[PDB]
Amino acid sequence: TTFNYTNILTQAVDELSESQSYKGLFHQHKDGDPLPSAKSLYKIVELARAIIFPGYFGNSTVNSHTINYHIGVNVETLFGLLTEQILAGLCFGDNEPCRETASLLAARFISKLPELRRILATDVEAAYYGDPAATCFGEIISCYPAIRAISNYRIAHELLILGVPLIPRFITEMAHSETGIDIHPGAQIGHHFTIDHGTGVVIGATSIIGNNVKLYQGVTLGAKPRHPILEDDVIVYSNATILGRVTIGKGATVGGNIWVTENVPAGSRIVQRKNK
Amino acid sequence: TTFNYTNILTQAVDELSESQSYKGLFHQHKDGDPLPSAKSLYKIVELARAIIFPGYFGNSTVNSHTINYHIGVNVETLFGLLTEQILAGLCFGDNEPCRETASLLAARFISKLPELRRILATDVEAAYYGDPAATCFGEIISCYPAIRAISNYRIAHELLILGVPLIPRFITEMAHSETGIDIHPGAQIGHHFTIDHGTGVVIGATSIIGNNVKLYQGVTLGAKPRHPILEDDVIVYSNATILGRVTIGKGATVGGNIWVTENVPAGSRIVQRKNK
Amino acid sequence: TTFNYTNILTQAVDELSESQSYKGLFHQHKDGDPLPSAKSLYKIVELARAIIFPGYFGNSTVNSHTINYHIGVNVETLFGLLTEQILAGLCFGDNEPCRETASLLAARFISKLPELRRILATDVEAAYYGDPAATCFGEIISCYPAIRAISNYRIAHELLILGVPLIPRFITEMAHSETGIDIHPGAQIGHHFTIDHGTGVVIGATSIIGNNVKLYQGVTLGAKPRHPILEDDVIVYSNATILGRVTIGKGATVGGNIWVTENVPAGSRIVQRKNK
Amino acid sequence: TTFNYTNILTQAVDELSESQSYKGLFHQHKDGDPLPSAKSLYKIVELARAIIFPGYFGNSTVNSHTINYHIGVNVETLFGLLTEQILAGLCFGDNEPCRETASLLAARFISKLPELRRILATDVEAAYYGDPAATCFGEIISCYPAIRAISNYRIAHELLILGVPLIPRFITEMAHSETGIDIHPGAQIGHHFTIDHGTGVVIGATSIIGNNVKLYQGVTLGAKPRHPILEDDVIVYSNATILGRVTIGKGATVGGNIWVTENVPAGSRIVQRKNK
Amino acid sequence: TTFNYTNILTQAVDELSESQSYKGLFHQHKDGDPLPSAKSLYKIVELARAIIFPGYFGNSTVNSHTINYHIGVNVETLFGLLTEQILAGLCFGDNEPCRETASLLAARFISKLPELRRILATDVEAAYYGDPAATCFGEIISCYPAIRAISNYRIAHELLILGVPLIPRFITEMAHSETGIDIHPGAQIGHHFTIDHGTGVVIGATSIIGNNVKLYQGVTLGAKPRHPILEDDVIVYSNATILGRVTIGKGATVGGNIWVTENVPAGSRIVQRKNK
Amino acid sequence: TTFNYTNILTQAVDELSESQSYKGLFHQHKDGDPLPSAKSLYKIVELARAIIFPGYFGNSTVNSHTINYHIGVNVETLFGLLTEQILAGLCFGDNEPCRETASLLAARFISKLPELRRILATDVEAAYYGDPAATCFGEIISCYPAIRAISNYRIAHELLILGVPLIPRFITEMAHSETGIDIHPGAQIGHHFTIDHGTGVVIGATSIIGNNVKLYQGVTLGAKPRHPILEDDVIVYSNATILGRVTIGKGATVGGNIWVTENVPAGSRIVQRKNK
Repeated sequence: TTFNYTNILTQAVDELSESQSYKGLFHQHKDGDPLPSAKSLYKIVELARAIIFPGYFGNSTVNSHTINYHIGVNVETLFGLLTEQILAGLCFGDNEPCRETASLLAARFISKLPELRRILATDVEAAYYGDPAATCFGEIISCYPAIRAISNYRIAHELLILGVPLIPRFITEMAHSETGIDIHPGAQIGHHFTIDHGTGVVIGATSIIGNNVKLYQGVTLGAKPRHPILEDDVIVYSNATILGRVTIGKGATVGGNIWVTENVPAGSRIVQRKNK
Repeated sequence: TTFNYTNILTQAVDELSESQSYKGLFHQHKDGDPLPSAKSLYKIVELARAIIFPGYFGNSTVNSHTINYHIGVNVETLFGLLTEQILAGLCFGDNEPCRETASLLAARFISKLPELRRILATDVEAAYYGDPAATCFGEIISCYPAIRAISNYRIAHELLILGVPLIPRFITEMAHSETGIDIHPGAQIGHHFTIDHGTGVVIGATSIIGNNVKLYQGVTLGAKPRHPILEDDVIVYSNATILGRVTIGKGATVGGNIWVTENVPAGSRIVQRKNK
Repeated sequence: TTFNYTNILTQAVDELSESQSYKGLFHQHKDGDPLPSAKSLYKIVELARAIIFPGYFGNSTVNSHTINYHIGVNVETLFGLLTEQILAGLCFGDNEPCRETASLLAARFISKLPELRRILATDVEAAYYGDPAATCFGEIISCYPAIRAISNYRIAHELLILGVPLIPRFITEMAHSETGIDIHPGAQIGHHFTIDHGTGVVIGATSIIGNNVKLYQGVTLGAKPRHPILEDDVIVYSNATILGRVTIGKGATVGGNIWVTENVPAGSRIVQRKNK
Repeated sequence: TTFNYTNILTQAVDELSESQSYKGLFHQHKDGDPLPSAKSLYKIVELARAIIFPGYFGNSTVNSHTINYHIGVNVETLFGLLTEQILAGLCFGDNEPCRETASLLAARFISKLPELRRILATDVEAAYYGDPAATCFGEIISCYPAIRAISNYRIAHELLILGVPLIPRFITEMAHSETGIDIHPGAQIGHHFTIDHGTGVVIGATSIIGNNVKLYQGVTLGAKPRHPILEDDVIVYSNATILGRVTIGKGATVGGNIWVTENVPAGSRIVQRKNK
Repeated sequence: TTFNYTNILTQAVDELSESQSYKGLFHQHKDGDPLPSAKSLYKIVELARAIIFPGYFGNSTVNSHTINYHIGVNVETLFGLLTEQILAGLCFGDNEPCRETASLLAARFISKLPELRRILATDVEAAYYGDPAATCFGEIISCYPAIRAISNYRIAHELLILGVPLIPRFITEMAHSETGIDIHPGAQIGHHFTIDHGTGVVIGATSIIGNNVKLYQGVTLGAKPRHPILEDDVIVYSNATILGRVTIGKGATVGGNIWVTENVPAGSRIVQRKNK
Repeated sequence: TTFNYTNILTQAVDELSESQSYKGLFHQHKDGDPLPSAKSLYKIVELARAIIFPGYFGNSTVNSHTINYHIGVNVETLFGLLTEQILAGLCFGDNEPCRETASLLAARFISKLPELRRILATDVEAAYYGDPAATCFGEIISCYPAIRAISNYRIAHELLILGVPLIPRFITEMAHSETGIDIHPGAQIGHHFTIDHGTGVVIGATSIIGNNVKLYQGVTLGAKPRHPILEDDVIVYSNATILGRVTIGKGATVGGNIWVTENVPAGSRIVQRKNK
C-alpha cells in the first residue's frame, strides 16, 4: 500500500543510491576485501591487555594454576583476530595483501608482547610512585584510564613500526574515545611515562618524549619534524599548550594554562603571568 | 528467613517507593507513552552513518554489487526506529502524539540524508586537506572522532529544525560522551567545518560558525542571542574560550589558552601575553 | 604442522608465561578470590540510577502502576551484584573477607539511596535553574552527562565512607570514561552542585566544595590536606586551574584559562590579564 | 570487480526477486503490519511460566521477600509483549486490528493466569503421584518436558478460546519443537492430565480428554468431530494409535504398539496379539 | 594456594592432555583449517529460508517496497557464510581446499534457490490441501515443523549433489534436533511431499519417495540400495516401519504400528491384525 | 491514567500474589539459596564435551599447539560452573550445603573425565562400525544426536553416583529436549552402546543394558527393580516396547513395533505377527 511517507522514502533511497561525484576522491577499494572492524579491534586490544597483565584482564577470578593456560589461549585468539585486521589495513591503503603477509606481521607483533610488558611495567610504576592517590599497582592497571591509553599507544606504535597501515590510528583513536587521551601512534615516548587524569591530552605525530615525563589533563604537544621535544624528568601541568620546534629541557616544569612557543631551559620553571 | 540485612532492604524499598515531594516539578508523563531509548538512538545514528557513507559503516566487506541493497534495508530499519523515538520525544515535552505525526517527520528527516551527505562530504574534505596527519578520506570517516561528532550534530540539527523535541539533545550528548566534543543542536555551522582532536570542545546553543572554520581541542564558544559568531576561515587553537556577544572576523586566528571577551578584527591574530 | 609463524608464537608464549621479576611489587592475591568486574559494576551503577530516578532508568515505558514493583526487583538485583563486588574490593586491598561482611555493607549502602535521591534532586534542580539551555528536569536526568558523573560520585563517596576499598575509584573512573568528568571519591561536595558541559573537569582527592557551586568544562581543583576549598555560590569558568591550599571565597567568580595559586576573596572576580 | 561467481549471484537475485506465480495463493498482507515473532512468543511463554510458578522461573535465587515484585514486573512485560503478538495474529488471518482490541484480549488472557495456575497445579500433582521416578514437585516443574508442553497447550487453548488467531498454534508448535509433544490448541483436556516421557505424542484438533488421563511416548490421538474421546482414568501406553470416532471408556487401559480403530469399553484392557 | 581440590584438578588436566591411543582412528586434521560451525550453519539455513520465502523469514514487518533489498542483502550474507562452511567441509573429509573452490560451490548452490522455492512451494501446497487443521499457506511456512525439516533436507540434498561433504548431514541433523524429523541428505524425494506432525520420522540414506507422498509421525523408511521405494500418492500412518528392498505401490496405504518387510501392491491397504 | 485494561491487570496481580494453598506440597526452600540454572547447565555440558573430545568442541579452528591450553582453561571454567550447580542441587532436595562440599564433588567429577572419554570412545566406535551411513569418527562426534544424548547420560550418571541430587535428571532431560532421546540417569549402560537415529527412545530408571547393544528410534525400555535387562550384543528395532521384569538374552534381536512382555531367549529373533 501507499502511505503519505511511502514515496518520500523511495525517493530518498533513489537519491542516496547514486552519486557519481560522491565517488569522491575515494580511491577504489577492491571488492572482496575486508574492512577494519572496530569490534574486532576492541577484542584485540583487550586480549593484548590480558596477555600483558596476566590475571588482571586475563581471568575473572584469581587462579595461579591457570595463568599460563590463559596466556596460551589468549595469544591464539589474538593471533587469529590480529591477522585479519592487519590484512584489512594492508588492503585499505604484485601487492594484493595475502593473509600470509598479515599472519607473519601478526606473529611478529606478538613476539613483542614481552617487551611491551617490560615497558608498560615502568609506566605503571611511574603512575604509582608519583600519585599519592594511587594505593596499589593492581588498582592502577585495573581502572586508571591513563594506563589504558598508554597501553593502546605502545601497542599501536609497534604495529606502526612493523609497517601496518591504518590499524595503528584506529587503535589510538579507540583509547581517545574511551579515555579522552589522544596520542598519535607516530609519537615517540620514553620509559616511566605517566599521564595524570589525562582528559584532553593531545600528543602530536612527531612528538618526542623522554623518560620519566609526566603530563596532566588538557596538555597539548602540537603545532601550527614540527612537534615538541620533552627531555627527561619534565612535568607539564593542566591545559598547557606546547607547539612547534620547542624543546623542554630536562627537569623543567611547565605551569598550566600557558601557550608555550619558545624553548624552555633545563631545570627551569615557567608559569602564567599574574592575574588581577 | 530473616537475615541481618533483610529488614534493612525492606525498609529501604518502603522509603524509596513513596516521595510525594519527589514527584518533583516533574510534570506528569502519560502512562503508556514510550520513553526515549539511548539504545535505539545509538542504532539510529549508526544507520544514519551507514547510509550517509555507504560501504564504510554500511558493510563489513567491500561489495559494489550490494551498496544499494544495503541502503534500502538500512533506510527502512532507520525509518521504523526513528518513528518510535520521535514519538517518544513528542510525548516527553488535541496533541496526544500519534505515530502518524512521528512517521512523517521521520520520513522528512530521511529525505534530508542526501543533503546531509553533501555537507558532511565538505567536512571530511576540510579534515583531510588541513591535517597532514590524515592520509585518506577513508581513514577520516572510519575512525576520526570529529567526523562522528559533526555527523551527530548535523543529524540532530535537522531533527531540531523539523521540530522534534528532546531527541536532538540526546543525540549530541551521545557524541559528547563518545568523543568529548559537545555541540548544542541549536548551533548553526557552515560547510567545510573541522575540529582537530576535539576533546573538550564546547559549542553553545546560539553559536554561529561560518564556512571553513577550524577548532582545536578544549575550545569553548559559550557565554556567561548570547553566543559567539565566527566568520569564515577562522581558526581557534587549543583551550581558548570565546564568550558573549563576540565576533571573530573572517580569516582571524585566536591563539590558545586565552579568555576572549572582545571582538576580534578580521585577518588579525590574538595570542596570550608572554610568560616569565 | 609447522608454519613460519608457529615457532614465533610458541616462543612468545614461553617468555610471557614466566617473569619472576614481573611478579612485581604486586602483593599476593589469594587464589579463589573474585576480582572487581567492570561489567558487574556498570550494571550496579545503572540499577542505582533506576532506583534513584524511578521510571527514568527504571522502565522503558511510563507506568505508574508498576513503579514500586520495579524498585523492589531492582533493589534485589543491586543487592546481589553489590555484595559480590564489595567482597572483591575487600579481597583486593582473621580478615579473609566473608560474604557476610560484604552483604551487610551492601545493604547499608542501599539504605542510603533515599538520602542520595534527596541530594541528587538538588543537583538536578541546580542544573535546570542555571541552564537556560535546559528545558526539563526529565531531559537533564535522562541525557545530561554531568548528572551521571555526579551520581556516580555520590554513589562512590558513600561506598568509600562505608569503608569499601577499590570499588569507589572504579566507579568514578567509570564516569570519567563515559563523561570526561573525573571526581575522586574522596572529594567532599555540597548540595545543589552543578557541572556545565564538564569534559576535562578534575576534582582532587581532598577537595572541599560548598553548596550551590558551579564548575565549567576543563576546570581543575588539584595540587602540586592539599586540595582547594570552594565556599558556597562559587563559579569557576572554562579551563581554570585551582591548586594547593587555596580557598575561593563564597560568591566569588574565577574567570577561565587562569592558573590560580592564591586565595580568592569572597564576592570578588579574578580574570586573565588582557591580550594583545 | 567481476569474479567467476559474481554474475551467478546477481542472476540468482534477479530470479528470486520476481515470481508473479509465487505470489501464491498467499492473500495480501497489508504493508506496515507486524508479523508473528517466534522470539517474542518465546519470551511470552517463559514469562507466563514465571508468573504461574513464581520463584521457579520467576527468579534465579530463592527470595520470599520479592515474589510479588517479580509477579508485578513480569505481568507488565508479558502484557506489552502479548499485546503486540495478538495484534500480529489478528492482522495475519472495519476490522483493521487496532492495538486497542489486542491490548484488552491480552489483559483478558492475563486475568486467566490464576485459573491456569490452578489447573496446571493438578497436572503437576498427577505427574508426581504416578511417577515413582519423580521425587519432588519442584523437580517436575523445573525440568520435566511434559509440564512445559501441557503448560504451553493450556496457554494456547485459552488464547484460542478468546479468539486470537494463529498465535495459539505458534505456541503449541513451539512446545512441539522443544519437547517432541504435539498438542493442537483446539484439543479439550481435563484436569490431572499427565504425559510420561512424551516424545512423539500427537493430540488432534478435536480430541476430548477426560480427567486423570495418562499418555505415554509416541501415543497418537488422531484420524484419517473426527478425533478420539478418552474418558476419565484412562491410560494409553507407548506408541499406541487411536483414530477416528473412537471412545476409550473410563478406567480402560490401551496397551502399546496397537492400531486402535474401535471403541474400548470402560475398565477393559486391550493389548497387541502375541508374537512368535 | 593449595585447596583439597587443587591437586585433583591438576591431575585431571594432565591425564586429559595426552592420550596416544585416543588419537583414535581420527585421521589428521591440518592445523589452520576451519571446522564446521553449528552456529554459522544455523544462520545459513535461516537465511536460505528468508530468501526462499521472502517476507516470512525475510523481515519482521510486512513491506512490499523492500522485499528485493532484503533478498539482495540476504544472498550476500549467505554467500559469505556458506563459502566458509563449504570450505570447512572440504577440509574435514593437490587438493588442499582453497576458498576459490568453496566460493564457486556456494554460488552454485545459491543459483539453485529459485528451483528450491518452486519445489518447496509444492510441499507447502500439499501440507495445506491435505490438512484441514491448516488454515493458511502463511501459517504453514511460519510455524509448521515439517516444512522446516523438508526445507533443510532439500537444501542439504542440493549441497550433497554439488559434492559438499559433511555439511549436508550437519544440516539435516539440525532439523532432526529442532523437529524430531530425521531425513538423510541422500534420500530422493519427489514433489508435493508432506509430513504430518512428524516427530520420530526416519528416512534412510537410499530411500526413494515419489510424488504426493504423505508420512505421519514415527514412520521409518530404513533397513537391517537397501532402503524402501514409495511410489506416488502413498500414505504411511503413525509409527509404521518399512524396511529393506520394499516397494509401496502407488496409491497404496500403509496402516500404523506395523512392521512391513514385504512389497505392497499399488492401491491396496495393509493394516495391523486385530487385537483382543 | 486508567485504561479499560488497567484494573484487569491489577486484579490479576493481586490474585496471583497470594495462594495459601498454592504453597502446595512444595517444601520450604531457604531464602538465599541458588536454584538450578538451565543456562549454566547447558554451558557445563558443552565444556564437558569440549574436554572429552578436545578440538572438536574445544576450538573453532584446528590447532595442535593449543589443545592443552584449552583443556586447562575449560576444566577451570567447568569447575567453577559445576560447583555452583551442584550446590544448587544439594540445596534443592547440620546439612546446609556449603560450597566446600560442592567444590570437592565438582572436582571428583572432573577426575572422572578421562574415564568418561575412554567409555564414550567405545560408543563412538560402535556408532561408526555399525552405521554404513557414518563415514568418519569426526562426523559422528560433531553432529550425531545419539552421541550427545549418550554423553549427557554418562555425565549425569557419574554425577548421580557421586550423590548429586536433581542435577543429573536436569542434564538428561536437556538431551531429551535436544535429541528426542530420554535416558534416566539411573539406568546402567555398558560399553560400545549405540542408538541409531533415536527420537522417541526411552530408557527407564532401573534399566540394565549390556555391552555392544544397539537401539533404534522409538524403542522403550520401561514398565507398568522393574525395568528390562538387555544382555550383550542385543538389537532392538524401531518403536518396540520392552517392559517389566524382562530379560533379552545376549545376541537376541527384537523386531520393531512389538509389545514385549516376556523374556527373549539368547540368540533368538522375535517379530510382529503377519499382516493382511
